[PDB]
Amino acid sequence: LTEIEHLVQSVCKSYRETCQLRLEDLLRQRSNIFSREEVTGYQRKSMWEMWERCAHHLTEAIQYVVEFAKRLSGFMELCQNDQIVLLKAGAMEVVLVRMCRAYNADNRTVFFEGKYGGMELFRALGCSELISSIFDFSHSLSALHFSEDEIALYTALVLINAHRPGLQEKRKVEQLQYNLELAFHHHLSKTHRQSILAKLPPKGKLRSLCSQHVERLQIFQHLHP
Ligand SMILES: Cc1c(C(F)(F)F)nc(-c2ccc(Cl)o2)n1-c1c(Cl)ccc(N2CC(C(=O)O)C2)c1Cl
Ligand SMILES: Cc1c(C(F)(F)F)nc(-c2ccc(Cl)o2)n1-c1c(Cl)ccc(N2CC(C(=O)O)C2)c1Cl
Repeated sequence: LTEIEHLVQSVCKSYRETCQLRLEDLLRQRSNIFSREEVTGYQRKSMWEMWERCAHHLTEAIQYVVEFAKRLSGFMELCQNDQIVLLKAGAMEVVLVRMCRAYNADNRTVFFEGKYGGMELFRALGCSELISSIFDFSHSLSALHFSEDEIALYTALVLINAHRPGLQEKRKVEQLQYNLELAFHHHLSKTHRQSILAKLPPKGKLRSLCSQHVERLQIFQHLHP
């Protein structure tokens, strides 16, 4: 009951130490929305510049996930090859999940470069379908009203996934996965939140979305290296 409770707190500590922005701030900033003139300003940027901006922000967000993983008890006990495979396959998925905190379902806006703005902010990039999908995903995750501890445990499980192709110690990643699943379950029971298990996105949906994402990202990169 303490080995589990300590694991839960280890994941929560690691998450807290590695998220960029406080939930309190993001909710506070909800009134601070981009003006029409400011939105137009973003829409008038070249695709090259918007891509440079976004790629930079995503590189940063991914770096925090690497840090999150380094502080996850058990992650660093895996062999380096497996660490890398998990990070390569899961970090962007974690970033996508983390972002639901910065998404406002009331007006379908996201916190971006200091203010809240809608889908249309990213028009210069010319991939409305992908962006719209990212917004839809965020919207449905935001309906769950994830707690900070729930985000920590859920994103830990996004990352520690034994089904990633390329693992050399699959059984050891399984052990960490199952311990985290039990920790998640234990924690939801104590908070009377077991209902959210019935409400989580189908695991493939997150893979699917981030595959579409990486597909477009590889197009961006071979356009502007
Ligand atoms: C693995 C890794 C490491 C670490 F910890 F291992 F040094 N640091 C980063 C990192 C920091 C900032 C960014 Cl951006 O990435 N990554 C990392 C990650 Cl988390 C995700 C994807 C990729 N990609 C997609 C490409 C591929 O699929 O080959 C390479 C990489 Cl390199
Ligand atoms: C514009 C874009 C692209 C694309 F299509 F250009 F690749 N991908 C994403 C993305 C989000 C999560 C993942 Cl995973 O990918 N965005 C995007 C979106 Cl839709 C919304 C907000 C933000 N940001 C950076 C800030 C933050 O770090 O919270 C707010 C970004 Cl970068």
